[PDB]
Amino acid sequence: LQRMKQLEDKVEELLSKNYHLENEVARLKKLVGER
Repeated sequence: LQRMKQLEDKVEELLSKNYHLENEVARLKKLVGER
């Protein structure tokens, strides 16, 4: 099915960025507390 080896690289690439995106929102929201 979906994500067998090919779509794995695509779907994984999501977390690699999306999971990293929440990290920015944190550093961002804190940057609005001391810039």
